[PDB]
Amino acid sequence: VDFERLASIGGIKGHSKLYKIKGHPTTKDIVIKLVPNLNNLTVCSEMSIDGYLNLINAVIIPISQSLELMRNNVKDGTPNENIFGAIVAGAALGIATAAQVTSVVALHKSNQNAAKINSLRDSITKTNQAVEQLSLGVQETVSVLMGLQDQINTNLVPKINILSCKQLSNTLNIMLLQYYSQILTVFGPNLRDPATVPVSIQALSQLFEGNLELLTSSLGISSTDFNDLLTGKLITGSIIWADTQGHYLILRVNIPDLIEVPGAVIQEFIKIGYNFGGSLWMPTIPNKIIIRGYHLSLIDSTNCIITDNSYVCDRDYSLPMNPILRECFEGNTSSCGREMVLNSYIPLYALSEGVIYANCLATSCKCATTNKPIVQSTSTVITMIDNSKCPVVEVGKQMISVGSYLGQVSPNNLTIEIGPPVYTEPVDITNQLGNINETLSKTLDLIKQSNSILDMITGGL
Amino acid sequence: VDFERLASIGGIKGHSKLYKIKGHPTTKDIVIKLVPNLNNLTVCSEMSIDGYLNLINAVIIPISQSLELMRNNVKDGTPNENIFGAIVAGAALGIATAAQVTSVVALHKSNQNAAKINSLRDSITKTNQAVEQLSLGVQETVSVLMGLQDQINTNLVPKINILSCKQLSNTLNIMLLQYYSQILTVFGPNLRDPATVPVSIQALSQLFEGNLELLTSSLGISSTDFNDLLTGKLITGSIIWADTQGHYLILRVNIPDLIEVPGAVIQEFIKIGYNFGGSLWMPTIPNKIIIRGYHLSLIDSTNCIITDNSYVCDRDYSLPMNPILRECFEGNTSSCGREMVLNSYIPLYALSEGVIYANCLATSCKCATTNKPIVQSTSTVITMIDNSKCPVVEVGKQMISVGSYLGQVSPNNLTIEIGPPVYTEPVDITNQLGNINETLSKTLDLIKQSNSILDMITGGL
Amino acid sequence: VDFERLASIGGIKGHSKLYKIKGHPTTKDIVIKLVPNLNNLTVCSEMSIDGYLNLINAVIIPISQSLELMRNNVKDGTPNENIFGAIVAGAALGIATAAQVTSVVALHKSNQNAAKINSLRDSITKTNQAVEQLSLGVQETVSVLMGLQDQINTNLVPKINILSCKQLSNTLNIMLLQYYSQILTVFGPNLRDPATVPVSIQALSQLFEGNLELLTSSLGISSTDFNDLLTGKLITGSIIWADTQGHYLILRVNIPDLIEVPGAVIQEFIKIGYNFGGSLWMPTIPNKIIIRGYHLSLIDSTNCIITDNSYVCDRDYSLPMNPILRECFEGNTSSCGREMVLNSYIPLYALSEGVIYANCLATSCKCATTNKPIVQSTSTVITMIDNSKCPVVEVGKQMISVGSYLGQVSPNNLTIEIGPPVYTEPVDITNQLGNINETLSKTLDLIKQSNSILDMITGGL
Ligand SMILES: *[C@@H]1O[C@H](CO[C@@H]2O[C@@H](C)[C@@H](O)[C@@H](O)[C@@H]2O)[C@@H](O[C@@H]2O[C@H](CO)[C@@H](O[C@@H]3O[C@H](CO)[C@@H](O)[C@H](O)[C@@H]3O)[C@H](O)[C@H]2NC(C)=O)[C@H](O)[C@H]1NC(C)=O
Ligand SMILES: *[C@@H]1O[C@H](CO[C@@H]2O[C@@H](C)[C@@H](O)[C@@H](O)[C@@H]2O)[C@@H](O[C@@H]2O[C@H](CO)[C@@H](O[C@@H]3O[C@H](CO)[C@@H](O)[C@H](O)[C@@H]3O)[C@H](O)[C@H]2NC(C)=O)[C@H](O)[C@H]1NC(C)=O
Ligand SMILES: *[C@@H]1O[C@H](CO[C@@H]2O[C@@H](C)[C@@H](O)[C@@H](O)[C@@H]2O)[C@@H](O[C@@H]2O[C@H](CO)[C@@H](O[C@@H]3O[C@H](CO)[C@@H](O)[C@H](O)[C@@H]3O)[C@H](O)[C@H]2NC(C)=O)[C@H](O)[C@H]1NC(C)=O
Ligand SMILES: *[C@@H]1O[C@H](CO)[C@@H](O[C@@H]2O[C@H](CO)[C@@H](O[C@@H]3O[C@H](CO)[C@@H](O)[C@H](O)[C@@H]3O)[C@H](O)[C@H]2NC(C)=O)[C@H](O)[C@H]1NC(C)=O
Ligand SMILES: *[C@@H]1O[C@H](CO)[C@@H](O[C@@H]2O[C@H](CO)[C@@H](O[C@@H]3O[C@H](CO)[C@@H](O)[C@H](O)[C@@H]3O)[C@H](O)[C@H]2NC(C)=O)[C@H](O)[C@H]1NC(C)=O
Ligand SMILES: *[C@@H]1O[C@H](CO)[C@@H](O[C@@H]2O[C@H](CO)[C@@H](O[C@@H]3O[C@H](CO)[C@@H](O)[C@H](O)[C@@H]3O)[C@H](O)[C@H]2NC(C)=O)[C@H](O)[C@H]1NC(C)=O
Ligand SMILES: *[C@@H]1O[C@H](CO)[C@@H](O)[C@H](O)[C@H]1NC(C)=O
Ligand SMILES: *[C@@H]1O[C@H](CO)[C@@H](O)[C@H](O)[C@H]1NC(C)=O
Ligand SMILES: *[C@@H]1O[C@H](CO)[C@@H](O)[C@H](O)[C@H]1NC(C)=O
Ligand SMILES: *[C@@H]1O[C@H](CO)[C@@H](O)[C@H](O)[C@H]1NC(C)=O
Ligand SMILES: *[C@@H]1O[C@H](CO)[C@@H](O)[C@H](O)[C@H]1NC(C)=O
Ligand SMILES: *[C@@H]1O[C@H](CO)[C@@H](O)[C@H](O)[C@H]1NC(C)=O
Ligand SMILES: *[C@@H]1O[C@H](CO)[C@@H](O)[C@H](O)[C@H]1NC(C)=O
Ligand SMILES: *[C@@H]1O[C@H](CO)[C@@H](O)[C@H](O)[C@H]1NC(C)=O
Ligand SMILES: *[C@@H]1O[C@H](CO)[C@@H](O)[C@H](O)[C@H]1NC(C)=O
Repeated sequence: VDFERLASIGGIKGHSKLYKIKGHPTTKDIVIKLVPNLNNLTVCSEMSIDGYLNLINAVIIPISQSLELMRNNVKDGTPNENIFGAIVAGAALGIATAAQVTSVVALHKSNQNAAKINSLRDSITKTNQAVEQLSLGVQETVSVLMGLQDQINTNLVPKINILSCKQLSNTLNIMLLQYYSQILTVFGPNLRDPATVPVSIQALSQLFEGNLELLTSSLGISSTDFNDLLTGKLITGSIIWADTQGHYLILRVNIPDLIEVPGAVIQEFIKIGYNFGGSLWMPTIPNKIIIRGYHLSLIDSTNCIITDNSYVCDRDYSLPMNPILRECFEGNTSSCGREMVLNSYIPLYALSEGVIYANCLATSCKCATTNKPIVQSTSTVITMIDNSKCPVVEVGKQMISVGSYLGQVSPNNLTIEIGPPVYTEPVDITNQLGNINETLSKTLDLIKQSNSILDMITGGL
Repeated sequence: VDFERLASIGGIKGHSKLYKIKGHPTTKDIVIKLVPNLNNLTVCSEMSIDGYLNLINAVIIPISQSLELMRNNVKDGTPNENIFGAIVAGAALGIATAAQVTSVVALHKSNQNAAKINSLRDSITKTNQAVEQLSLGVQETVSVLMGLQDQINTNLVPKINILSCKQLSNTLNIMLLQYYSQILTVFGPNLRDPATVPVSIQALSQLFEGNLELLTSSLGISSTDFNDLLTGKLITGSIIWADTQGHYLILRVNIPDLIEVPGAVIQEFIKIGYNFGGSLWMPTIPNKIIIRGYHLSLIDSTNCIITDNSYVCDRDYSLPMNPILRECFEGNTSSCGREMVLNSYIPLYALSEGVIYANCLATSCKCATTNKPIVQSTSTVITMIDNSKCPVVEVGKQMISVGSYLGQVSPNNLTIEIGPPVYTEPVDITNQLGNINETLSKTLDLIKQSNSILDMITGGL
Repeated sequence: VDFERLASIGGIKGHSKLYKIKGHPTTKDIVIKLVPNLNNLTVCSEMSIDGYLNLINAVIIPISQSLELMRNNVKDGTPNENIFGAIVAGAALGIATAAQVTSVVALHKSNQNAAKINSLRDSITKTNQAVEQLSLGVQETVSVLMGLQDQINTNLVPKINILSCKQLSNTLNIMLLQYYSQILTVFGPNLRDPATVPVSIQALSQLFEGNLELLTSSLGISSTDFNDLLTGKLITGSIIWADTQGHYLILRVNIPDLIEVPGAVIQEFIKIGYNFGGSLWMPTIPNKIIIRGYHLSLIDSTNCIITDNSYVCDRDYSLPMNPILRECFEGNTSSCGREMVLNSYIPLYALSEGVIYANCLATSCKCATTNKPIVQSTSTVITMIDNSKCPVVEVGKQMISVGSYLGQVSPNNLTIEIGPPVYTEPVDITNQLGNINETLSKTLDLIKQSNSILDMITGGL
């Protein structure tokens, strides 16, 4: 890539950032109960829980039936001389993708630990705090957690005899209907097929009044650096069990780990407007360029958070990049497109390494040390300003100071090649088909005329 | 549609789902009061409700003025000695669309029932619970409801003498300002024209701390099947009265009914990547195809929820399609495009009716029963695997079982007709059309060369 | 612009609205403390504030480091006869844009007032209410504000001895972790570079359970009309100080003011479907047209709120338009494109100035006073109906009265030039591009043949 030609065409090299991808995940199991455990309210609660049970039995049971029907269709057992491999039976899957088969194998792998967690059903249903721990084994533990258990241990419990019992029943019914509406939002796409559709940690934290840090601290991941603070909206978990007796869900989440792809640099660009032809134009180049061993591609930051030093993505998002745009980035300024603007929010100057790239035709350029104006050179459009011209520079309304030097060759003195204008809207490209087509039928008419005139020239002699 | 040629090019038939549209609605009236009724706080509340009244009088009154002005135009009694009905006076409406005139007719139809509800203004303003009923007639009733009437009957009421009166006044002012900010979000677009703009039930349920099931249960709709549980984010409603004395809004909502369009099947397609020309490509086909009497069209699922067995749309979204795409779907795989990728998240195998469609050039394919590798045939690109090859198949890492057979036609032996390499669907191709225009401009130069050929043609003398 | 021809092609003139821009901002200063002040809880709270302090020290300190670096970059000085200020070092700033330099100038301008506010740190840390005032000067005041200061002055405080102290500690820890999760959402992008990134007032009001009116009333903006009532999501603001001892942020916000751009009219358009060629078509025109002294442009209403009478934008959004679209709007109906639909939600009639523009080919048109059908004229496509034809018009199932007069010439007696069908598909444009491929390879072959003829027969004999 040549930055001098691309600076003369109107693109200024910005920051250089690294590239990191989530990869190599380990698994940790949590359990979520859905019916709140009340024991202080054994005096005045009536049978208000029965409506909530009839509301959630239409959600829990169709999850569990599809889960166990997905569980039957994988069977282990040795295929002859080969050792193992947990055969997924394709007779009873109908139509399935690769990720669905991977999820089926994940359930068949997690069956034993699901049974180990399910062996403590009486231990799970007896909790009476928000988040606590239970001893799973000699060194393993579960992290059972319920959002509403605090609210019927510090708000509704002290009004056990001050307030009337029917008011407690009505308030409990209102809060349970609101919470049932909260389950019916996060577990919405899961009801289609609750083995392949995962659960984001932000939507899962929406059950606890938007408390992501409680889930993160109870899970075990503890961020200590600046890059892992904004990261935390991408922990992904899936359902492995949907037990109906205690009305609870056993969930398995993946602890992320940020690996770095070797030798990849993300390059940002600043686009300014230049005055040509009596109009304001901008180059049509993408902002982000991924460079890895003199190989250029495109990425999209539609799901990736941008930190101060590196790009953190969920997964690789490398797209192929144009050979014409490859010539545009490398050497050919004529291959780079342009677009027309007239709006007022177009920047006209920028700073890079103590080097001012300024359009001095529209913005007044001066030097404070000598008090003389700076005029546009006719050979270039974007004006170099460095310390060789003047130290203190008036640009816009601003005193600025400069430094360093040009760098290899100056982009002010060489020739320029302005590319063609590029438009967008489909009526314009239908008219582009038009002025393709009249020119096309001129070329065909010239083919016919020229080929007749060949034989009156070559044939006649 | 022929699935065999489209599987040979790289598109696999997915599930088949039905199509159902909301339609034929009945109407039901609710009322929402805005001033919370306090009678327990007659000792220590001061006149803090007056600021809330002055805040909401700038909202209720300009709604009510336009609401009575839009019903002041339509008049009944068709001049026709025989024909009779409602007439909309177009000279006073100015500029209007069809739905605005339909809403004006709806208000003129609902004026009598709005007056019947307005006849119990003293009954509406005397409520002191969250949701209750009032006797509208001998068999009809209203469902008056207040969001904050629970919170100043179970939280602020018991601290009537423990806490200081100015602290209750400050807390009531903070709660009323927050609630006034909650009215100023949901009734935002309604302030422009409060007769033609409907209200979604999610935005209306945002007033009640996100409790949609409370409004669904108090309205009368009780879903009992799996399809209607996820439905309930599309119940619309419009304002019919904006009474300023009791500061309440009489609202009319439509109970939805899911009707089924006869003989329409929604079909999905799974796209896999095939290795051709030393590169990874996928065919460019839409995922969703509606089929109705051998007629193919296009739908967009941007506002339609997807259930497990059918598509539920708020309204018909049938878009036309190109005849080239019709030939691509029917017989002509040369009319189907292809696009180029190099990313890692491209699936290379899938399962359909026990038949494995796998690209064995990129993924290692083996058989467990015989332990021999499977090689790509040169006459095809996508490899078909059934029980005739081998029962247990090694794909990737997974053991899988297969079943059934080809059905009618086999993609394993058919000829290949991979079409043109179509370029980028977004605007970048126009930039290519830009240099195609530059190609045109060099053919114009060729025309200019034939402006110089026609010169030396005149040197034929 | 001629509305008769544009009504003949299928576009109906809608409402006329004004255009207003937010501009000329003055500055106000607020301070946001982060640690809630507790003094009633000196008996039973333990040291649970220490974990919250260790959580927020990772947020506060890098902001302060980046801010003091940005103050170090600017340097107050005067090279000769200068404006006695500014001066930013190019070497110390690296790579930057214009807005970042403007933000550096803003911090250097607001340093003195930041020190004046910072002189009352002991006054800032001693507050015990939600929002109160402190005397900054003889006529200036600050508006120190805390969101959770109400909730540990009316809810956790009265249960000081009824509830156990460990339950108070657990509830305080849960509330503080939830609030730390609330800081880690609004100041998310601000951690990257905390001097050039603004804070929206809606995201800032999300800390106080979505109470925008509390911030607006405590800030000083008191909107009293209908236009500025919905405005209030565009207040914005930036950070100027990040003090670590009291753990507070000093923020500077802009009080808005709406100015009017002179002589600009925003025009909407209603698009109806017309039946031509046995198909249903709509013209391809933009909805919004800005007209300013015969100068047409395009605007995008993606960030602008639409009131009843005028458009309010955060900033000017004038985009250029194609001259063929200018010919479409002025005189040429053949320059206006069209698109094909078959869906049912296409409006077929409208009303403008008491004049009915209706498509009577698809929808039945009758006159109620005379009881005769209305037939489509072959010369026109869209039927004009006024009081000269019949007063009461059956359209659809509706009575419509008409009036006023026609307006210059009718859109029914003029000729209609239907433009080209704008309908673009990637495979079709790739196929005609392959026609261009074979076309230039024909023209280059014939030009090589004609150049050989230019060589050895122009010098022949
Ligand atoms: C999930 O799997 C269990 C276990 O069945 C095993 O896996 C299946 C995929 C097949 O390969 C089976 O051959 C295999 O054993 C299924 O439970 C079984 O259900 C059937 C009915 O579908 C039961 O048969 C009944 O049993 C008693 C006999 O007294 C009577 O009530 C009836 O006459 C009837 O025969 C069967 O006992 C039961 N268990 C076993 C071990 O086979 C289960 O159906 C399956 N799928 C789902 C969707 O739940
Ligand atoms: C809504 O419609 C009502 C009904 O009147 C109808 O519309 C009018 C514009 C006329 O065309 C009528 O023929 C037609 O029935 C309007 O109510 C009218 O309001 C005006 C004031 O706006 C009243 O005039 C005043 O009323 C009292 C009468 O004691 C005195 O102060 C004055 O002497 C003065 O007349 C008028 O009485 C009243 N009723 C009628 C029958 O005209 C109303 O204006 C209209 N529009 C709106 C925006 O509400
Ligand atoms: C921000 O600015 C402060 C203030 O310093 C002033 O501005 C700088 C840009 C320079 O032009 C300074 O000359 C100018 O006074 C900087 O604080 C200064 O930091 C240095 C270290 O970088 C301190 O030096 C210390 O000196 C003694 C030596 O015995 C020891 O305590 C230490 O080992 C250390 O070397 C210096 O005292 C300090 N203060 C002043 C008034 O100069 C600061 O570094 C700068 N930048 C940042 C990123 O914070
Ligand atoms: C509401 O439910 C709670 C659940 O915690 C009951 O809490 C009770 O709290 C008391 C102290 O306030 C506990 O008594 C003491 O506990 C420890 C452990 O043995 C020890 O210091 C003493 O020996 C003494 O027993 C008590 O254990 C605990 N009870 C239970 C069942 O958890 C509270 O009583 C309930 N309220 C009502 C009205 O029942
Ligand atoms: C808050 O306001 C409400 C409503 O005005 C008041 O509710 C009242 O509650 C009392 C409870 O003692 C009810 O008393 C009734 O007494 C007899 C007992 O023989 C019997 O008829 C009932 O079972 C009932 O207990 C009273 O009817 C009820 N009032 C109404 C209008 O429903 C309440 O007093 C107020 N609270 C305060 C603190 O002022
Ligand atoms: C919890 O903190 C609050 C903070 O406000 C303490 O409030 C105290 O309120 C009482 C009245 O309830 C005040 O006493 C009286 O105030 C007025 C003067 O304004 C006057 O009537 C009397 O001369 C008398 O002073 C009191 O000033 C105020 N502050 C303090 C420090 O007591 C409340 O006491 C705290 N509770 C506990 C248990 O610490
Ligand atoms: C593009 O640049 C190369 C050198 O990098 C040069 O050889 C070639 O002629 C250029 N092509 C143009 C300007 O079309
Ligand atoms: C640019 O070219 C001019 C001559 O045209 C020369 O004086 C100047 O030094 C050049 N700048 C460089 C090589 O940086
Ligand atoms: C296409 O090329 C011609 C000839 O150089 C030029 O006049 C025209 O502006 C070009 N069009 C575009 C859209 O670049
Ligand atoms: C030129 O126009 C004709 C219709 O007159 C059309 O059939 C043909 O495809 C066009 N050729 C192009 C756009 O290259
Ligand atoms: C499309 O396929 C049919 C047979 O399925 C064939 O007759 C026809 O010629 C094909 N059309 C093309 C290749 O354009
Ligand atoms: C496909 O061709 C194979 C030979 O490669 C043959 O065995 C098989 O019967 C063919 N299937 C058809 C024509 O359906
Ligand atoms: C556009 O309209 C003008 C008159 O306003 C006319 O002279 C011109 O020929 C038209 N151009 C077309 C229809 O292409
Ligand atoms: C349209 O022309 C007809 C005659 O063809 C005439 O009757 C009618 O008044 C005209 N409309 C105008 C000039 O608005
Ligand atoms: C069309 O483009 C291809 C590459 O896309 C090129 O090799 C060829 O020369 C062009 N012409 C023809 C006739 O294929």
